[PDB]
Amino acid sequence: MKYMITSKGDEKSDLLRLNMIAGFGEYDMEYDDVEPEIVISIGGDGTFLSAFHQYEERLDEIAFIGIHTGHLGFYADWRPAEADKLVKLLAKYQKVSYPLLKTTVKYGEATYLALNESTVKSSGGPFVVDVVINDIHFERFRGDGLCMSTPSGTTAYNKSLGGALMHPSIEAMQLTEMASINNRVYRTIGSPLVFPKHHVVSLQPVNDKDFQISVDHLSILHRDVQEIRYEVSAKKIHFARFRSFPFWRRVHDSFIED
Amino acid sequence: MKYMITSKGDEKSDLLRLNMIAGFGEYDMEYDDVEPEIVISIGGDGTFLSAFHQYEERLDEIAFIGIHTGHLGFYADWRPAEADKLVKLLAKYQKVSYPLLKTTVKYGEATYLALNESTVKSSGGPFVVDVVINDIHFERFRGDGLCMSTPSGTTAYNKSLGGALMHPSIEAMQLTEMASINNRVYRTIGSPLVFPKHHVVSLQPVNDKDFQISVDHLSILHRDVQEIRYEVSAKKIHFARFRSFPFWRRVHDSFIED
Amino acid sequence: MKYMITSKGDEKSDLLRLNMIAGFGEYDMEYDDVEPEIVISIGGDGTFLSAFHQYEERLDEIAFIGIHTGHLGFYADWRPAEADKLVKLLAKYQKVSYPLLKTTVKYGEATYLALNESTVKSSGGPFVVDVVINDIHFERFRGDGLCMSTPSGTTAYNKSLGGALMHPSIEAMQLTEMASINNRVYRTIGSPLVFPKHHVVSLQPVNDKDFQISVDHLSILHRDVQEIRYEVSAKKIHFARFRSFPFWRRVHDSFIED
Amino acid sequence: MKYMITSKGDEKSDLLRLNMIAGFGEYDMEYDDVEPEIVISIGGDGTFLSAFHQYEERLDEIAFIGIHTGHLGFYADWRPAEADKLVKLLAKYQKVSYPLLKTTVKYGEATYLALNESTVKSSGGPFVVDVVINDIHFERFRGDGLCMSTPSGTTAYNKSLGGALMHPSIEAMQLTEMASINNRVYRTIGSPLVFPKHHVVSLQPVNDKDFQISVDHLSILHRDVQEIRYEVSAKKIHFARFRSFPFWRRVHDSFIED
Ligand SMILES: CCn1c(Br)nc2c(N)ncnc21
Ligand SMILES: CCn1c(Br)nc2c(N)ncnc21
Ligand SMILES: CCn1c(Br)nc2c(N)ncnc21
Ligand SMILES: CCn1c(Br)nc2c(N)ncnc21
Repeated sequence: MKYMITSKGDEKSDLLRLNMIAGFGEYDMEYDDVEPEIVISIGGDGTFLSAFHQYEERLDEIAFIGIHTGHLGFYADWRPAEADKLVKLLAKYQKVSYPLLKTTVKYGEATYLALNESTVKSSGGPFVVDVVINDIHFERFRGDGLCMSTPSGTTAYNKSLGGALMHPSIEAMQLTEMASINNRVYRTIGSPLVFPKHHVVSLQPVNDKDFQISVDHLSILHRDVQEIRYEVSAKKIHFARFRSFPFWRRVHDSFIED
Repeated sequence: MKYMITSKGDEKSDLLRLNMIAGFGEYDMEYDDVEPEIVISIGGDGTFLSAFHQYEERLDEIAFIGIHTGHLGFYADWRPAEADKLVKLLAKYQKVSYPLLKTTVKYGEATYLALNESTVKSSGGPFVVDVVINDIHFERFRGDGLCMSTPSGTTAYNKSLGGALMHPSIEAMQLTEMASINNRVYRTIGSPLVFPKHHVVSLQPVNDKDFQISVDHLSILHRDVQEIRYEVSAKKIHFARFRSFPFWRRVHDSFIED
Repeated sequence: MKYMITSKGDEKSDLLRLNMIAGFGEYDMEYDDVEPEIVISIGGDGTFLSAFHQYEERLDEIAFIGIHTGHLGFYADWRPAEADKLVKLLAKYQKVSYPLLKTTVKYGEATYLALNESTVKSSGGPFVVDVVINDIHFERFRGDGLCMSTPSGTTAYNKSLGGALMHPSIEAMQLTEMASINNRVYRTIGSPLVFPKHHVVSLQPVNDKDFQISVDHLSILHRDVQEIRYEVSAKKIHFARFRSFPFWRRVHDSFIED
Repeated sequence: MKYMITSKGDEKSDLLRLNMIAGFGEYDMEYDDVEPEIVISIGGDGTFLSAFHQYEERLDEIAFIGIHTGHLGFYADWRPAEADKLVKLLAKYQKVSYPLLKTTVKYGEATYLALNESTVKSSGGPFVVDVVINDIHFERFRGDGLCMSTPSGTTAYNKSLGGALMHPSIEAMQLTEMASINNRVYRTIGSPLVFPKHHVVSLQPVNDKDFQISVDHLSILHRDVQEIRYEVSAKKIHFARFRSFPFWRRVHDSFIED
């Protein structure tokens, strides 16, 4: 199996990476960061996110593993003390898959893939968009912005906005509001909305057409936008799992007590 | 086809029912409230809920239709002026199905079926339960109570508690909190939780073992409770649909503007 | 000075009480639980609440002190290890005062005093009341109920309902909602409301006239209610303070870290 | 009396302004936009905000009046059809005063006055600040940002963030959170905080020292910030009131029904 390892870049992670590389040398494993089948991230969830986006053109060929050298992460859910055991079993595991979010931006097309979420805010002044669900005008949103989250992304920005946590086996996306204006004149639903596969949520500008669009860590300013279109991606991220670490236990460990 | 019609019992609904019965007489339709295949509710969503629970032993044999003589309802989504057209097509439609919630209460077993939600509060004093997810202890909840909602139930009590609205094609259940106590000593997740099929959420008492349990409109006091167990039911409610009235449009009509 | 001491009634608190009584005997202090000028509560905030309500007819004559034998309390904010130092200075301190909430219930009048909050829920079925502010009809509330909190009460039930914490030097009361129904037909403000002195908030029934009314720990069923009237009381609770323990530090210690 | 009139600049407002100027000419009133004692705003609340900030150096010399040519505003609470009656009584009224918020920014000092609120967000990346209350370290906030609101400002951005509405007779300020991160590692209070006069809330950077600071409509990027300090201002805005239009009625008219 070809493999590669990204590191957070501090002393802890680089030395752990060099030790795992040395451990992999004692087996029949070839280090290749061009066409790896196994991508190991050492650091935190942000390190894992960058690893995912480095190889998002070969998602169907890769199994990801995360090692957290800091606190417990939702994607980096292996302890550094287990790195040797990881090297052992990695050289011959079952795969689990999580859904992803497709974002399409049109001008007068660019598509992005998100593992956590995709957000939209205004660049110049007030944020006003018409929210269209499966070609049906649903609401005119006025506020700070909107956030569309994957299932595994619900524990991240989605959670801080009041969204629900949903198990990653559910093929869905969740839309949450950012500081909406609600009075007798302006009306939004308020509640988070959970959409299934094949449902298309479209954002269409009213006045201003420039928007700051974020996809996970990446945040780009887009000008002369005609439409922002969300849907559950056809592609999935594949993890290499070696033990039972249930999602709800990861949620407990991160937010209740560990 | 055998059929029956329940009415809210006011003048508006009873007269509409008698007119539909007369209209059905002009076809080959036999009124039977014992083994109907078509159950028509005339009134509101509460009238529809009672109709559902009257015949929950024959859910697989029945297609439900709701007529709202008051405001627009989420289950009663036909206007009274369309009753004649309803009678026409009902005598020879496709069926749509929504998931349901199974509640199991154990003592020292009773099972219930919910179309909207099932809630738990304390009878004598403070409400404290341990929340167990797939045999994993998740949290110790202290507050007013908890609510487990079906997908179509998310627009009802679940919404008032801050839960997400989710499309009824998703086979899931959603747990929301009622006024939880959170300090350095007591910790709950806070966020709504969305569970897929085959996940089991179990509530287990800590001190008091008497609970007020509600299932849709029905609210019963239970004594010496050992466990409350939630899961997505294997059974579904079947609707008779004659036109496209999308769920998200029903949501818009009920909460944004109609 | 006359004094008295209430105890939570467990072994820890009773033995601490007997030791303080013995310590007070070594000074010129007379134990009197009929007309005390100093009321010492040993236990938790609930023990302090009962002490407050035991002597609410002589609030202007008494200075209260709380000792927490369990976790840090907002009213019982002395450690048991400081009981000897407390006895010393108590025998000759400055006084601080917190505002209180007056509740008036009318039938076809009973007045109550609250240190934390006063809540209203329905007894038989759905809760619907008209909210009147200084004789101006403000809203028709439909939901689980309402909560009116004192400033020091904002850290208690008010906090679990999403209310703001406000410093107890502000003579005000705060009204929060319990699971309100909001659609195109039914509309509430949603936000917590903070009222100054001399503002009167009145709740008036629409259909059902029986309500479960709570005042701190005390919860009574009232029948044939015509009006529930809230206002900031003219009376205040007086504390004996011996050191600087700021409210915001108590908030930090209870909810952030201690 | 000297007076001046600002206009939203559309056809409706300019023509109303010219008519009021003509009406004022029929009395002994001198138009002076340098040292006016009466400042009339015609348009919306944003027009009123600009009028307030045009003359914030002479707040003690001026009485403000707002006319809303669009929907009902919280500061512009006179209808255009009443402009003639306004001119009449304005030429010889009692004054009401609302508290204001003082913001002080320090580098390696600039002070601002807010009628609605003052917000802080990050410019480059993640927002992390230490919140200090009266020199006591209260929390380390991580999220999108923070908002400190005046009493009359509570109906504006503060409301969209979940803050409480408080009557403008209360001399206070309210701090609300923007999408805070809360887990076992990072902890914020969550609830809105209401501070009285003479309480000082200080924000102190942890890593990044560049912040986007907004004061009402005005939003400025500040670099190398050492401290952001909030307190209730000693100065107040004075309104000219001619009739009883209670704050809670304005709240009802804007959010419940008008
Ligand atoms: C700590 C930063 N972080 C990232 Br990056 N992704 C996530 C996630 N999915 N859940 C929680 N936290 C996350
Ligand atoms: C109006 C009462 N009501 C009932 Br009953 N069920 C529902 C529901 N599913 N969504 C919204 N509202 C409901
Ligand atoms: C722990 C129970 N409790 C009582 Br009783 N009063 C309060 C209060 N004011 N703030 C927080 N918690 C309280
Ligand atoms: C409509 C814009 N707006 C402005 Br500007 N100030 C306020 C305010 N205080 N309350 C509500 N809304 C406001």
